Amino acid sequence: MDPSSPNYDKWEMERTDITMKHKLGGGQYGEVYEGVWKKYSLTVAVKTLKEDTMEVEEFLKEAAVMKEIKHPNLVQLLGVCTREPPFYIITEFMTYGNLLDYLRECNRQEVSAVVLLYMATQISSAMEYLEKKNFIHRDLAARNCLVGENHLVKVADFGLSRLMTGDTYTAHAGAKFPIKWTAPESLAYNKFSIKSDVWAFGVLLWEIATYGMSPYPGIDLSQVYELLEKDYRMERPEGCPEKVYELMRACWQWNPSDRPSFAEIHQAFETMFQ
Ligand SMILES: Cc1ccc(NC(=O)c2ccc(CN3CCN(C)CC3)cc2)cc1Nc1nccc(-c2cccnc2)n1
Ligand SMILES: [Cl-]
Ligand SMILES: [Cl-]
Ligand SMILES: [Cl-]
Ligand SMILES: [Cl-]
Repeated sequence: MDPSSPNYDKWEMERTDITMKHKLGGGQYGEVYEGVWKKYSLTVAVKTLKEDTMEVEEFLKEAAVMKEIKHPNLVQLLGVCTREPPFYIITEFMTYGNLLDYLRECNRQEVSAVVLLYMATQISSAMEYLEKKNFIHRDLAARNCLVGENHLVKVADFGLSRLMTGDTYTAHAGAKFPIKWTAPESLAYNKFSIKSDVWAFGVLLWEIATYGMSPYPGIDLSQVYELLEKDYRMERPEGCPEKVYELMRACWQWNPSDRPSFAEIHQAFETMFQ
Protein backbone atom coordinates (compact mmCIF):
# COMPACT_ATOMS: atom_id res chain seq x y z
CA MET A 1 0.00 0.00 0.00
CA ASP A 2 1.07 3.61 0.73
CA PRO A 3 4.57 3.81 2.35
CA SER A 4 3.84 7.25 3.83
CA SER A 5 0.40 6.18 5.05
CA PRO A 6 -0.05 5.84 8.86
CA ASN A 7 -1.51 2.37 8.31
CA TYR A 8 1.26 0.98 6.11
CA ASP A 9 1.67 -2.79 6.31
CA LYS A 10 4.40 -4.32 4.15
CA TRP A 11 2.45 -7.60 4.10
CA GLU A 12 -0.77 -6.22 2.54
CA MET A 13 -0.81 -7.11 -1.15
CA GLU A 14 -2.93 -6.78 -4.26
CA ARG A 15 -5.79 -9.28 -4.35
CA THR A 16 -5.65 -8.97 -8.16
CA ASP A 17 -2.04 -10.22 -8.29
CA ILE A 18 -3.20 -13.73 -7.37
CA THR A 19 -4.97 -16.13 -9.73
CA MET A 20 -7.41 -18.06 -7.53
CA LYS A 21 -8.05 -21.70 -8.38
CA HIS A 22 -9.62 -24.81 -6.87
CA LYS A 23 -9.79 -25.65 -3.17
CA LEU A 24 -6.62 -27.29 -1.88
CA GLY A 25 -6.59 -31.00 -1.07
CA GLY A 26 -10.12 -31.69 -2.24
CA GLY A 27 -11.35 -29.65 0.71
CA GLN A 28 -9.48 -31.31 3.58
CA TYR A 29 -7.99 -27.98 4.69
CA GLY A 30 -11.21 -26.03 4.41
CA GLU A 31 -11.42 -22.65 2.70
CA VAL A 32 -7.85 -22.86 1.41
CA TYR A 33 -7.25 -22.51 -2.31
CA GLU A 34 -4.36 -23.06 -4.67
CA GLY A 35 -3.33 -19.83 -6.34
CA VAL A 36 -0.84 -18.34 -8.76
CA TRP A 37 1.06 -15.22 -7.78
CA LYS A 38 1.23 -13.97 -11.39
CA LYS A 39 4.07 -11.50 -10.83
CA TYR A 40 6.31 -14.49 -10.08
CA SER A 41 4.51 -17.40 -11.76
CA LEU A 42 4.53 -18.83 -8.24
CA THR A 43 1.99 -21.38 -7.04
CA VAL A 44 0.73 -20.46 -3.58
CA ALA A 45 -1.84 -21.50 -0.99
CA VAL A 46 -4.48 -18.91 -0.12
CA LYS A 47 -6.56 -19.23 3.02
CA THR A 48 -9.72 -17.14 2.96
CA LEU A 49 -12.81 -16.50 5.06
CA LYS A 50 -16.25 -17.96 4.33
CA GLU A 51 -19.03 -15.67 3.11
CA ASP A 52 -18.72 -13.21 6.01
CA THR A 53 -18.41 -15.43 9.09
CA MET A 54 -18.18 -14.50 12.78
CA GLU A 55 -14.49 -15.46 12.79
CA VAL A 56 -12.85 -12.33 11.40
CA GLU A 57 -11.36 -11.56 14.81
CA GLU A 58 -9.66 -14.96 14.92
CA PHE A 59 -8.58 -14.83 11.28
CA LEU A 60 -6.92 -11.43 11.66
CA LYS A 61 -5.19 -12.62 14.83
CA GLU A 62 -3.65 -15.55 12.93
CA ALA A 63 -2.37 -13.18 10.26
CA ALA A 64 -0.80 -10.92 12.89
CA VAL A 65 0.81 -13.92 14.56
CA MET A 66 2.33 -15.16 11.29
CA LYS A 67 3.91 -11.78 10.62
CA GLU A 68 5.87 -12.25 13.85
CA ILE A 69 7.53 -15.54 12.99
CA LYS A 70 10.09 -16.66 10.44
CA HIS A 71 12.17 -19.81 10.30
CA PRO A 72 13.27 -22.18 7.50
CA ASN A 73 11.07 -24.91 8.96
CA LEU A 74 7.86 -22.95 9.56
CA VAL A 75 5.47 -22.43 6.65
CA GLN A 76 6.31 -19.04 5.20
CA LEU A 77 3.85 -16.16 5.14
CA LEU A 78 4.05 -14.42 1.76
CA GLY A 79 1.39 -11.77 2.21
CA VAL A 80 -2.14 -10.85 3.27
CA CYS A 81 -5.29 -9.14 2.00
CA THR A 82 -7.02 -8.11 5.22
CA ARG A 83 -7.83 -4.57 4.14
CA GLU A 84 -11.19 -5.42 2.58
CA PRO A 85 -13.16 -8.69 2.39
CA PRO A 86 -12.71 -11.39 1.22
CA PHE A 87 -9.69 -11.65 3.52
CA TYR A 88 -6.61 -13.54 2.31
CA ILE A 89 -3.55 -15.06 3.98
CA ILE A 90 -1.01 -16.27 1.45
CA THR A 91 1.82 -18.68 2.20
CA GLU A 92 4.13 -20.81 0.06
CA PHE A 93 2.79 -24.02 -1.48
CA MET A 94 4.60 -27.19 -0.42
CA THR A 95 4.87 -29.63 -3.33
CA TYR A 96 4.25 -32.91 -1.47
CA GLY A 97 1.46 -31.86 0.88
CA ASN A 98 0.95 -32.78 4.52
CA LEU A 99 3.41 -35.06 6.32
CA LEU A 100 0.83 -37.59 7.52
CA ASP A 101 -0.26 -38.64 4.03
CA TYR A 102 3.29 -38.27 2.70
CA LEU A 103 4.57 -40.83 5.21
CA ARG A 104 1.74 -43.24 4.36
CA GLU A 105 2.26 -42.91 0.61
CA CYS A 106 6.04 -42.67 0.26
CA ASN A 107 8.65 -44.93 -1.27
CA ARG A 108 10.05 -46.41 1.94
CA GLN A 109 13.30 -47.21 0.19
CA GLU A 110 13.69 -43.49 -0.50
CA VAL A 111 12.30 -42.31 2.85
CA SER A 112 14.70 -44.40 4.93
CA ALA A 113 15.68 -44.20 8.60
CA VAL A 114 18.15 -41.36 8.04
CA VAL A 115 15.45 -39.38 6.24
CA LEU A 116 12.95 -39.94 9.06
CA LEU A 117 15.57 -38.74 11.54
CA TYR A 118 16.17 -35.74 9.28
CA MET A 119 12.45 -34.91 9.28
CA ALA A 120 12.24 -35.07 13.08
CA THR A 121 15.29 -32.81 13.28
CA GLN A 122 13.70 -30.09 11.13
CA ILE A 123 10.52 -30.17 13.20
CA SER A 124 12.40 -29.91 16.51
CA SER A 125 14.24 -26.89 15.07
CA ALA A 126 11.01 -25.06 14.29
CA MET A 127 9.66 -25.81 17.76
CA GLU A 128 12.92 -24.69 19.39
CA TYR A 129 12.34 -21.36 17.64
CA LEU A 130 8.72 -21.07 18.79
CA GLU A 131 9.92 -21.95 22.28
CA LYS A 132 12.52 -19.17 22.06
CA LYS A 133 9.81 -16.71 21.02
CA ASN A 134 7.56 -17.88 23.85
CA PHE A 135 4.94 -19.01 21.31
CA ILE A 136 2.83 -22.15 21.84
CA HIS A 137 1.65 -24.32 18.96
CA ARG A 138 -1.24 -26.22 20.61
CA ASP A 139 -1.84 -28.76 17.83
CA LEU A 140 1.46 -30.30 16.80
CA ALA A 141 0.96 -33.47 14.76
CA ALA A 142 2.04 -34.94 11.41
CA ARG A 143 -1.22 -33.70 9.82
CA ASN A 144 -0.14 -30.12 10.58
CA CYS A 145 3.23 -30.49 8.81
CA LEU A 146 4.12 -29.95 5.15
CA VAL A 147 6.68 -31.66 2.94
CA GLY A 148 8.66 -29.91 0.24
CA GLU A 149 11.41 -30.93 -2.17
CA ASN A 150 14.41 -32.91 -0.92
CA HIS A 151 12.48 -33.94 2.22
CA LEU A 152 12.25 -30.34 3.43
CA VAL A 153 9.68 -30.32 6.26
CA LYS A 154 7.84 -27.32 7.69
CA VAL A 155 5.55 -26.96 10.68
CA ALA A 156 2.19 -25.30 10.11
CA ASP A 157 -1.21 -24.91 11.83
CA PHE A 158 -4.22 -25.48 9.61
CA GLY A 159 -6.80 -25.07 12.39
CA LEU A 160 -8.14 -28.57 11.75
CA SER A 161 -10.36 -28.58 14.88
CA ARG A 162 -13.70 -28.37 13.05
CA LEU A 163 -12.37 -29.45 9.66
CA MET A 164 -11.48 -33.05 10.52
CA THR A 165 -14.46 -35.39 10.20
CA GLY A 166 -12.77 -38.38 11.79
CA ASP A 167 -12.18 -39.43 15.38
CA THR A 168 -8.94 -37.43 15.57
CA TYR A 169 -10.58 -34.47 17.33
CA THR A 170 -13.28 -34.98 19.97
CA ALA A 171 -15.71 -32.52 21.55
CA HIS A 172 -15.04 -30.82 24.89
CA ALA A 173 -16.98 -27.77 26.07
CA GLY A 174 -17.72 -26.38 22.61
CA ALA A 175 -14.19 -27.13 21.43
CA LYS A 176 -12.42 -30.15 19.98
CA PHE A 177 -9.09 -31.67 20.96
CA PRO A 178 -6.93 -34.49 19.51
CA ILE A 179 -7.00 -36.62 22.67
CA LYS A 180 -4.17 -38.91 21.59
CA TRP A 181 -1.80 -35.96 21.05
CA THR A 182 -2.85 -34.07 24.19
CA ALA A 183 -0.74 -33.91 27.35
CA PRO A 184 -2.32 -35.13 30.65
CA GLU A 185 -2.26 -31.67 32.22
CA SER A 186 -4.02 -30.36 29.10
CA LEU A 187 -6.78 -32.98 29.26
CA ALA A 188 -7.21 -32.52 33.01
CA TYR A 189 -6.56 -28.82 33.65
CA ASN A 190 -6.94 -27.26 30.19
CA LYS A 191 -3.38 -26.06 30.75
CA PHE A 192 -1.44 -25.58 27.52
CA SER A 193 2.24 -24.69 27.48
CA ILE A 194 5.34 -25.36 25.41
CA LYS A 195 5.65 -28.50 27.54
CA SER A 196 2.36 -29.92 26.28
CA ASP A 197 3.75 -29.17 22.80
CA VAL A 198 6.77 -31.32 23.73
CA TRP A 199 4.42 -34.15 24.68
CA ALA A 200 2.65 -33.77 21.34
CA PHE A 201 6.06 -33.82 19.65
CA GLY A 202 6.65 -37.17 21.30
CA VAL A 203 3.52 -38.53 19.64
CA LEU A 204 4.62 -36.98 16.35
CA LEU A 205 7.93 -38.85 16.50
CA TRP A 206 5.87 -42.00 16.91
CA GLU A 207 3.80 -41.11 13.84
CA ILE A 208 7.03 -40.60 11.94
CA ALA A 209 8.69 -43.82 13.08
CA THR A 210 5.61 -45.83 12.05
CA TYR A 211 5.29 -44.18 8.63
CA GLY A 212 2.01 -42.54 9.65
CA MET A 213 0.19 -45.00 11.91
CA SER A 214 -2.57 -43.87 14.26
CA PRO A 215 -1.52 -43.36 17.94
CA TYR A 216 -2.58 -45.81 20.68
CA PRO A 217 -4.04 -48.20 18.07
CA GLY A 218 -7.27 -49.79 19.26
CA ILE A 219 -7.41 -48.05 22.63
CA ASP A 220 -10.62 -46.04 22.99
CA LEU A 221 -10.27 -42.34 23.83
CA SER A 222 -12.15 -42.48 27.14
CA GLN A 223 -9.50 -44.74 28.68
CA VAL A 224 -6.32 -43.03 27.41
CA TYR A 225 -5.84 -40.69 30.38
CA GLU A 226 -6.28 -43.40 33.03
CA LEU A 227 -3.73 -45.52 31.18
CA LEU A 228 -1.23 -42.66 30.90
CA GLU A 229 -1.79 -42.16 34.62
CA LYS A 230 -1.20 -45.88 35.16
CA ASP A 231 2.13 -45.13 33.46
CA TYR A 232 1.21 -46.79 30.17
CA ARG A 233 3.02 -45.50 27.07
CA MET A 234 3.26 -46.53 23.41
CA GLU A 235 5.79 -49.28 22.68
CA ARG A 236 8.92 -48.64 20.63
CA PRO A 237 7.93 -48.82 16.94
CA GLU A 238 9.63 -51.54 14.91
CA GLY A 239 12.91 -50.26 13.51
CA CYS A 240 12.87 -47.19 15.75
CA PRO A 241 16.38 -46.50 17.09
CA GLU A 242 16.78 -46.82 20.86
CA LYS A 243 17.99 -43.23 21.14
CA VAL A 244 14.90 -41.88 19.38
CA TYR A 245 12.57 -43.95 21.55
CA GLU A 246 14.42 -42.71 24.64
CA LEU A 247 13.58 -39.23 23.39
CA MET A 248 9.92 -40.21 23.00
CA ARG A 249 9.57 -41.32 26.63
CA ALA A 250 11.21 -38.15 27.95
CA CYS A 251 8.57 -36.13 26.09
CA TRP A 252 5.92 -38.30 27.73
CA GLN A 253 6.85 -37.64 31.38
CA TRP A 254 3.69 -37.18 33.43
CA ASN A 255 5.11 -34.00 34.96
CA PRO A 256 5.68 -31.33 32.28
CA SER A 257 8.59 -29.76 34.16
CA ASP A 258 10.32 -33.12 33.70
CA ARG A 259 10.07 -33.07 29.91
CA PRO A 260 13.11 -31.90 27.94
CA SER A 261 12.98 -28.49 26.26
CA PHE A 262 12.94 -28.28 22.48
CA ALA A 263 16.43 -26.79 22.71
CA GLU A 264 17.59 -30.07 24.29
CA ILE A 265 15.51 -32.19 21.93
CA HIS A 266 16.96 -30.49 18.85
CA GLN A 267 20.52 -30.57 20.16
CA ALA A 268 20.04 -34.31 20.63
CA PHE A 269 18.84 -34.87 17.07
CA GLU A 270 21.74 -32.95 15.53
CA THR A 271 24.17 -35.18 17.38
CA MET A 272 22.23 -38.20 16.15
CA PHE A 273 21.68 -37.27 12.50
CA GLN A 274 25.42 -36.72 12.12
C1 LIG B 1 -2.80 -20.46 3.42
C2 LIG B 1 -2.29 -20.57 4.88
C3 LIG B 1 -2.79 -19.64 5.85
C4 LIG B 1 -2.35 -19.69 7.22
C5 LIG B 1 -1.40 -20.67 7.65
N1 LIG B 1 -1.00 -20.66 9.04
C6 LIG B 1 -0.10 -21.50 9.67
O1 LIG B 1 0.33 -22.54 9.18
C7 LIG B 1 0.37 -21.15 11.04
C8 LIG B 1 1.54 -21.80 11.63
C9 LIG B 1 1.97 -21.46 12.97
C10 LIG B 1 1.22 -20.46 13.72
C11 LIG B 1 1.58 -20.05 15.16
N2 LIG B 1 0.49 -20.06 16.17
C12 LIG B 1 0.99 -19.65 17.56
C13 LIG B 1 -0.18 -19.64 18.61
N3 LIG B 1 -0.83 -21.03 18.65
C14 LIG B 1 -1.89 -21.04 19.67
C15 LIG B 1 -1.33 -21.43 17.27
C16 LIG B 1 -0.17 -21.41 16.23
C17 LIG B 1 0.06 -19.83 13.11
C18 LIG B 1 -0.36 -20.16 11.81
C19 LIG B 1 -0.90 -21.62 6.67
C20 LIG B 1 -1.33 -21.58 5.32
N4 LIG B 1 -0.81 -22.52 4.43
C21 LIG B 1 -1.52 -23.67 4.11
N5 LIG B 1 -2.75 -23.94 4.68
C22 LIG B 1 -3.44 -25.09 4.35
C23 LIG B 1 -2.90 -26.01 3.42
C24 LIG B 1 -1.62 -25.69 2.85
C25 LIG B 1 -0.91 -26.55 1.86
C26 LIG B 1 -1.36 -27.90 1.52
C27 LIG B 1 -0.64 -28.70 0.55
C28 LIG B 1 0.52 -28.13 -0.07
N6 LIG B 1 0.94 -26.83 0.26
C29 LIG B 1 0.27 -26.04 1.19
N7 LIG B 1 -0.98 -24.53 3.23
CL1 LIG C 1 7.83 -1.55 6.79
CL1 LIG D 1 -2.02 -31.86 1.36
CL1 LIG E 1 1.07 -18.41 21.83
CL1 LIG F 1 8.12 -27.11 -2.12
